[PDB]
Amino acid sequence: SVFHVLADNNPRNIEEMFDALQKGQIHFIEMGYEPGWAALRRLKKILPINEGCSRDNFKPLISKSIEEILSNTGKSNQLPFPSLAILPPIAQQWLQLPLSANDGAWIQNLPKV
Amino acid sequence: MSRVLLCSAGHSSMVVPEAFHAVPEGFEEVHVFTTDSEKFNPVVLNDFFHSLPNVRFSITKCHGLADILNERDFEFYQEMLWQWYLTKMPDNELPYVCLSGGIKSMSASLQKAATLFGAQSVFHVLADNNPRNIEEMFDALQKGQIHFIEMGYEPGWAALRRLKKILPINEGCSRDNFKPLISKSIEEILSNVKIMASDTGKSNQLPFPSLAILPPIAQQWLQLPLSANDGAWIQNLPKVDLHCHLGGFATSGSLLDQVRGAWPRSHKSISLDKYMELGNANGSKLLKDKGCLIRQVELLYQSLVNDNVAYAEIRCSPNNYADKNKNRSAWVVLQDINDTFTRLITEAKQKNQFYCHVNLLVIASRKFSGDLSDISKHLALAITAMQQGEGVCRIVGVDLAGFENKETRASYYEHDFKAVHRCGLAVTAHAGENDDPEGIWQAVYSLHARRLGHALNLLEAPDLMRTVIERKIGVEMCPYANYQIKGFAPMPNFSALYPLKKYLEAGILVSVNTDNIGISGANLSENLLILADLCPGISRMDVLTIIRNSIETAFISHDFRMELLKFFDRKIYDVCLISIKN
Amino acid sequence: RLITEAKQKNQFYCHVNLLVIASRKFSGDLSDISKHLALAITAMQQGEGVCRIVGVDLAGFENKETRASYYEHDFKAVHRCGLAVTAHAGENDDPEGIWQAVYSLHARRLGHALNLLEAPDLMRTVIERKIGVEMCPYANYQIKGFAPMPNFSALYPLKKYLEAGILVSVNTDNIGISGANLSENLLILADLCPGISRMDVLTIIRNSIETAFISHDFRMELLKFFDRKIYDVCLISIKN
Amino acid sequence: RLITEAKQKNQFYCHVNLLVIASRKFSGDLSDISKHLALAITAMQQGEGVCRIVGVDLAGFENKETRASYYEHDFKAVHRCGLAVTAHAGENDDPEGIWQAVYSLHARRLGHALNLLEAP
Ligand SMILES: Nc1ncnc2c1ncn2[C@@H]1O[C@H](COP(=O)(O)OP(=O)(O)OP(=O)(O)O)[C@@H](O)[C@H]1O
Ligand SMILES: [Mg+2]
Ligand SMILES: [Mg+2]
Repeated sequence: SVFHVLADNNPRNIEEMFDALQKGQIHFIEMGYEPGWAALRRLKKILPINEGCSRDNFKPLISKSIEEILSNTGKSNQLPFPSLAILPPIAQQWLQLPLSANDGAWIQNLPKV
Repeated sequence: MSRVLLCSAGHSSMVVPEAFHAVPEGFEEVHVFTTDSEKFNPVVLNDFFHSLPNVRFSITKCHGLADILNERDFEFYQEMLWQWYLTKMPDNELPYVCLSGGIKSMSASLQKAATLFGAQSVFHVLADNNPRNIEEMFDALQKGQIHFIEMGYEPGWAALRRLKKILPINEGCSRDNFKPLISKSIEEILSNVKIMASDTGKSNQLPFPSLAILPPIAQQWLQLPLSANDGAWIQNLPKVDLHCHLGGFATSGSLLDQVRGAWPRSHKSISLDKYMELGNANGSKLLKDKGCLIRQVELLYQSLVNDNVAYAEIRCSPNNYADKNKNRSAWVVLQDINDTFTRLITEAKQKNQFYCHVNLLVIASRKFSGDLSDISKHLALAITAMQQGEGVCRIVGVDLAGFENKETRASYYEHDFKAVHRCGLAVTAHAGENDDPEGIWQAVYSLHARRLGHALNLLEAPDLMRTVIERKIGVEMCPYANYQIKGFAPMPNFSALYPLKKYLEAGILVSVNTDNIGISGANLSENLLILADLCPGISRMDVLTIIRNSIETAFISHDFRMELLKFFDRKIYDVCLISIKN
Repeated sequence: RLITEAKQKNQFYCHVNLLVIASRKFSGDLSDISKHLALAITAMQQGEGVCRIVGVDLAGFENKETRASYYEHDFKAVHRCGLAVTAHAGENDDPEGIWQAVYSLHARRLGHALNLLEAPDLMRTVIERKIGVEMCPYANYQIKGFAPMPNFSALYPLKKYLEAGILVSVNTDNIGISGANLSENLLILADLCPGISRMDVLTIIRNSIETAFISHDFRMELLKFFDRKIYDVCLISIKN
Repeated sequence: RLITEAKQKNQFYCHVNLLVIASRKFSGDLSDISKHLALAITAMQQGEGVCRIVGVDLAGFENKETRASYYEHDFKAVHRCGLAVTAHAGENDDPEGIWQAVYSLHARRLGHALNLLEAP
């Protein structure tokens, strides 16, 4: 859940915002539950803690995927398996990317005929 | 190209010119969303944009909300901002947007809108001195103090962006009688994703005609059996008519009267001779002249466009319309038909309006009495006609219609049909009235009929059913035609059950066709309607699968089939979204 | 027995069916072809079972002595009974033979058919009738040669086959001899056909489902299961 | 137009009719034979006019690999419709292909056939 906290007087001291919440001045604003993408976290396995690092080893892993989202008819409505429409857009454009050798894991997990 | 710009500004308004000058290439349309607070100063932006009249500009005001203070204020602001974003979006382009203006809540809501509906490039603007006048910001950008930050690139949900068709009929979202339909959109997407990810039995699949993003209430409505009151929805639904005869349109009425100048729900069985005589006022005796034929073509195309039919295949007899006395050969008649259809299609398409692509099928008329060379002449004419190449409207198939009795089965001219099969031309058979399973069998396997006509009695031949289902050859099942001629349940004296339901369960690619609109008096919409009482327990999902079978069975190239599938998917999604709310 | 014992424990089981190969001039007299067809139809006539006999196969050496336009009369009965035929009309076979296989044998599939790009009419009818074209990437690459093969100029035509609209399916032929199962067979497409997309691979799987000889209900269940599994795998794929 | 112009002035005019050559095209996407036959049939079916299409001709690549004993089944429509058939064969072919052309395609003319003297 992602949300926002708004205060009419913007309290500074803790007792002030405490008194504000006693009456109810602080309101709560959220735009709804965000499923995100069901599976993206193996970035933290493949990328270690990297406590010692700087701007030199900047990882643009997803940005080129984001760049190729729309920069690149058959590929548009060749969509099989109608439930792929429910699939979130980032992985859809990921599918729109060209095949690569490093997709062996997905190929093996892929149900085939 | 319309590089539309959307922004929101709070106490500071000069950021929008900064956004415009952030890209030196220059935008074309800029719109700003702002509340009705008195702290705004629109005059500076108004006079700045008046200095470049070539760039469109507009201001929209969110009435009634001076500032966001409680939950209702924020939800109303979010709904209004979403409505404005989705109403000012380019028709066929993702717009730009800058988030710098406005307070944090507007910024977050705008970014949420950009994520949901897509944007070419979301970006920011950074001012070192935070100017208040055009001159100071101009000096800053000349020096280099201007700073633009870009972080995102969002495609958005195409299904969400295809929702702007429901915007009207709301008067402008007045707080007294406002329903936040964009919140309905967000609950639809959230519910769909959550249901898909929280189950497997539901998450199997279901809709093969492709959609799967409708609200769950819409899917439940679709799964329910169709009633007789879905006429408006189904008329709004685009259809396909793969079997329609040109010569049986203006068989009676004012249409016949006006083409000469230049029922329809029966409950008694009618013989084929009476059905043919019903259209005796038109065709061979009338359409010999050019004017009547042209009027017939234009009237038929107008009716097809009126019925929202997006594609159709027309069977016409060029030899029956020829007139050697007036130097009107059959080839000339066919050329005239093709030319007028092409002209109508181009006229409809050039105005960017819905149009009905139409292809002709040359019917190899059955005579079996005299001048048996007429079949070979028809085949040669069809081959030469398809060899034209150019033209949006063309020849794609040959119809083996006529008296489908044993005297004219498919074991007669297969060696002749070798010629038509060689040139890559489709063949449509007709073996549906008073025929044996053997006849259907070698019509499928010797004539190589890529599509089959009628064949209502496949139920009693399981081997024939396996052959037709396995080979994926279609069936031209005509509801009203057999209703008038044969008749089925629940009409009196007609206790027979229509095999359309069982055909759908088996998996036969059944396509519902109108046959002759003029003679039957009922169009394709009524043809689909009659299934409500003809086949009890029929649901709208089966109607959508019928449309999918029709589009999947037609003799079209792969690319054209792809385009038609795209258009049909988009239109079906839009019409379902429109109809579910009302 | 294997399928039933795998399904009883509720695990992942590979439903499998058999194809009866009817070779040409492989053992001597050609009456062996009639014997093979009779055996295949009698076997399919079992009625009840799980792993059934979908149809027959037609395989030969190269051409001429193994042409596909010799045994139509023999094939009449077996093809009438309700089986299916997958003629090996390809691998340096002239387009006329492929035409005979499609239009006289009523073959629902064509083996390899690599050189189909030089017969525009044969192409047109193949796409117009959605005749499956089984292709083995590794096997054809090894026995014919395609770019980036050293000292080779020709390139694999799979990308153009998919763009045209042929119901192409990717297979393995002989796993042991070629030394590659389906996974690496599909993987090699990246360096065999450049520019191939992932949605194209999914459409290849869809076409493989489409051209298989199965009943309508079994096809529907297979499609539902495949779609759900495909959604799960692409959900957990962008993880890496 | 040329014939009518010559005839209007009452000069000497050469009546001209066209023969639709059905090129052999040894493989040549052999559907062109059916295309030519259909074109000739419909051209004759056009009917009205002074100059007219009278028949078809098959020739080209006269070697035995393209003899006249192949397309004897395609020539049923052209021959029932009303056209006339010509078969060029005999310059260096066997004395049996001529018999096939005469008694199968019903050819009313024999192109060349310079070796007829050796088959009484
Ligand atoms: N193959 C086609 N068949 C029919 N119409 C087509 C086809 N291709 C494009 N069109 C037309 O392209 C136009 C695109 O319209 P658009 O995407 O802007 O939706 P709209 O104008 O809001 O509503 P509508 O689709 O009814 O026009 C459609 O009107 C459609 O009639
Ligand atoms: Mg009809
Ligand atoms: Mg093999």
